[PDB]
Amino acid sequence: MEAAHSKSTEECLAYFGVSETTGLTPDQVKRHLEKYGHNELPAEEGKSLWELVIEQFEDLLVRILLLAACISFVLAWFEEGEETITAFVEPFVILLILIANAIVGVWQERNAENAIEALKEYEPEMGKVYRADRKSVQRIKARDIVPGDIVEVAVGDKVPADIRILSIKSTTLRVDQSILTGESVSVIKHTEPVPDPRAVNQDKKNMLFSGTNIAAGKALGIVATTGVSTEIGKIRDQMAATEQDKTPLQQKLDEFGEQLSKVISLICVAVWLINIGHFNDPVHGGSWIRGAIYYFKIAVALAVAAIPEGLPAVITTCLALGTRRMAKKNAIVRSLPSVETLGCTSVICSDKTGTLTTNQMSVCKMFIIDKVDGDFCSLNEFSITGSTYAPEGEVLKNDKPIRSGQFDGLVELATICALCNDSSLDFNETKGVYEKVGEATETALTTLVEKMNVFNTEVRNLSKVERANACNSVIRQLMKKEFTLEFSRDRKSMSVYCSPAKSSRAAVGNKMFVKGAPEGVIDRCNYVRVGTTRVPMTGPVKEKILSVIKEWGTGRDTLRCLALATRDTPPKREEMVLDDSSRFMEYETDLTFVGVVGMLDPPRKEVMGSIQLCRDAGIRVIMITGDNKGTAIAICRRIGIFGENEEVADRAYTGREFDDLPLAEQREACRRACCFARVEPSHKSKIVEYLQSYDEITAMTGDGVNDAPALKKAEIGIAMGSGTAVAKTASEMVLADDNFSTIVAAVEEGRAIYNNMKQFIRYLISSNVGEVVCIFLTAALGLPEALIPVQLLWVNLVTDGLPATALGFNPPDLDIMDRPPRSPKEPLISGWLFFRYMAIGGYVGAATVGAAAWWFMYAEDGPGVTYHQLTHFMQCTEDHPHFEGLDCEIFEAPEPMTMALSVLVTIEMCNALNSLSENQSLMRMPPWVNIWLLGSICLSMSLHFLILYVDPLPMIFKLKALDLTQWLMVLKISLPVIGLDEILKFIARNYLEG
Ligand SMILES: Nc1ncnc2c1ncn2[C@@H]1O[C@H](COP(=O)(O)OP(=O)(O)CP(=O)(O)O)[C@@H](O)[C@H]1O
Ligand SMILES: [Ca+2]
Ligand SMILES: [Ca+2]
Ligand SMILES: [Ca+2]
Ligand SMILES: [K+]
Repeated sequence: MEAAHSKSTEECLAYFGVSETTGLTPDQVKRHLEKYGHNELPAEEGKSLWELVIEQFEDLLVRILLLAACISFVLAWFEEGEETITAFVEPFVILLILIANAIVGVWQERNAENAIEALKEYEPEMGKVYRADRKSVQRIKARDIVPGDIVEVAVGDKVPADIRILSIKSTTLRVDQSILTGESVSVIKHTEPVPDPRAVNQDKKNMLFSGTNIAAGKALGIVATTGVSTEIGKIRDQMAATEQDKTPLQQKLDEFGEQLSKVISLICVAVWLINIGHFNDPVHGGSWIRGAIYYFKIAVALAVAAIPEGLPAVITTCLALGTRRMAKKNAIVRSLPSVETLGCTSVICSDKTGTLTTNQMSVCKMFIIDKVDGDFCSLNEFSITGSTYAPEGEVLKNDKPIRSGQFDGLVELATICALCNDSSLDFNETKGVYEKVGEATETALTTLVEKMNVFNTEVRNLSKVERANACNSVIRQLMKKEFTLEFSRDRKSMSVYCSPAKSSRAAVGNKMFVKGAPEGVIDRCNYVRVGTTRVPMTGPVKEKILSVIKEWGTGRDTLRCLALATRDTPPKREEMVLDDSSRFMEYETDLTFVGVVGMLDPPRKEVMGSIQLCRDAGIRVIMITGDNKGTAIAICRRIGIFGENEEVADRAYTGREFDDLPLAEQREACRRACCFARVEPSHKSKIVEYLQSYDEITAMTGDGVNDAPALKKAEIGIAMGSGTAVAKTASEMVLADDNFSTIVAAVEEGRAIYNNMKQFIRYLISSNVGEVVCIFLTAALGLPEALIPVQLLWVNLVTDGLPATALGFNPPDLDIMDRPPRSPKEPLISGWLFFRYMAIGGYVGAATVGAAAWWFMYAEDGPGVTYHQLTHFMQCTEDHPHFEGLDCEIFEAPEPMTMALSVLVTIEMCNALNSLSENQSLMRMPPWVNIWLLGSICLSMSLHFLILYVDPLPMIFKLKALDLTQWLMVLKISLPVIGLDEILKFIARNYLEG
């Protein structure tokens, strides 16, 4: 623990007793661990309490059913309701369905949190340190960092601990501290003390805070605090729920449920008025109150029955489920809406290097000049074996291994690769593999240098740890690096200013060593080095060099290329201003060309496939990269973005060609082109923005800081697990896998969630419309009543709970990934689907009324009132308007009513079987494609049998039905509802639209 941004850099080193360049000793690390513990927060636990989660009773349609239960609990406390205990049952036929859905949602939520926590904890965060046991920097688990050690951070990195800055290697250091300070744009740092002890974080301009991101630059620091003492460590618990709101589709279904309240309300108030007449009837003594209280109970029960009380939970669930499924594919969802949004994406923009490609670079080819004689220019080309970062391989010329030191050009070439380089190698002792520290492109040069061994340095007798940077160090010992002009994407090159080492010859000349995109670099060369010699750049020499670059980048290896140059006579340091990055290009002029290196960088295995799937799902894939256009077009071909011969003259563009276009033309180019190359970070963002101007849902995939703006602009930003912390911070999803296949899976999951939300609604609407159609069909046709308040509450508990919820576990449709993407502003409910809600709701309305009627008429066990119903119910007591007074009251027989109640349950459970797929037949999508549904159905049917046959219960709900023959008819009236939808599905299937 050091308490000061306010002590000097010397004082900090001395406090911890550390040598700035070596780092802590093994024993020091031992002590510091003991005294300071591991660099991690304890928390890591809790989050949502079991009870906290349970409270999604907080919704809308749930509060309605909630209150409804209150009243049925209060109407019951007044000793009445119609039948004593039957009124205390009511409040529980209501809560039960709420409790069921609550349990499911809670369970889904728990499993989700878990799966995610599993995936997040999987891959250990690493840091870079200099420690006394190793000359070059090394990577260690971030939790093993202690106060006192020398840490290295560079553009892209998450700052691993609270660090006091020692040394800024770049000309500036910019940092993203939003997570801590709310400071929206990156901020500049220095290494000078900040006197004020009580200084607020924003003024700690010589400190790097754990959890912030290096936006730009490279720095060396010493760790002040770790773990909980960390600036962001103190503030973990605090903060009043920075957790946001809900998803578009969620607010949509929500809004939709909002207006269903209105309608159901009205239909209910209606039911009350429609029946304000039967208020005096003998059934409730005709009391001038007992009649309206009953029908008010009928309306309320009809309401609780009509309201899709489960809709809120099923969204929550399908969501928690998609997150869980994605977690299983090693995708981390940082933002809930991302799966649904991905669901209707029409365009996937994608970075090339490290995203479409593995970013495992190896220098496999190189050249320098050989002869220059007038229009004749010849190169010395070489090949290099070893594909990994291991310093193991050969330099081949003409199939014979050569001693690089033999060629003065290679000596210089390796010198440049070694000095103009912000990366290094670190040998992982446990994995037994050489790993990069820093950027792949640079590390590839490091391993190259080790392979070239141009000064014939003795390395055979070195450990694998030492062997990793041995020849590079040799070069470093030979030239002092005064300073570095950081790589920048406008100039697309990078520089180092160096002086001869021992200062023994303090004027044999200073040099700058330059490396960069070949086109820019070759343009700024005026000389060409030939061995130890120098001759002027000419057309022929340049054409030669460029064409071999073209050859390599377009050939079967699709080589990523770089030019290497030296500035033989650099400006005086004093004439050089380090303040403005924009003057670096001029400093990097009048160059001598030395050579080119060509890098191998294999495409990911799963990409070509994923793209085909996008193509099938109507999804466009665009490659966007800073790399040369040649290599980018070639790669696109290799992975299927472009055909192997496809003309691409106006389907591929460099940033410059794209800028040369009018705005209108740029927008258009984005609609046809699929390869954008040598484009800056601003270009990436613009392209995405253009796609969005066609009101399209755009995804962006990337890994590097040049991608963060586009990543933030897209609808869904997807970062690679292997990429920069900056790219991850700007994303909604992270592929911890680095597996590009997952993107397509996410799309499909998001497509499936929508479809499940759909069938759920279709089931509730078409069914509940039916129930309401019943109450109005009998009351209008002038029949005995079909149902009673509690009977209503029961078809509710049994047809609107788990059978509905279960549809959320529907399997994806057969063609789900073979249609195009749904426009996001598609009316939630199609014009045709509404007719389908009615055709079904109608059969349900008229099948449940026909059942009670059939009992009164065609039913043997029942009376034989025979067609016309004898017409009315004017009889009542003993023989009234005498039209065959053979039976007294019959109506008020539980039988006709229990009958309808059982066609209702049965026929609802029947057309939930229609809700496995929008338009697919039960033929291609059989009932057993969703087992969860079949279980729920059995649960309800069986629950319905209980109520009917367990002796005390039928009294509470109204007496039973002859197993043998009654059911035969219920089942005979109900089964057709499957036949009816199956005609409807066929209609919209055999004729297709949507
Ligand atoms: N460290 C470095 N020093 C010098 N030149 C570099 C460099 N890193 C990259 N370059 C060159 O600059 C060019 C532009 O880099 P930029 O980062 O925009 O793209 P990229 O091609 O490296 C990444 P991607 O394919 O994801 O877009 C690279 O293609 C390469 O030629
Ligand atoms: Ca309901
Ligand atoms: Ca990249
Ligand atoms: Ca229902
Ligand atoms: K975004």
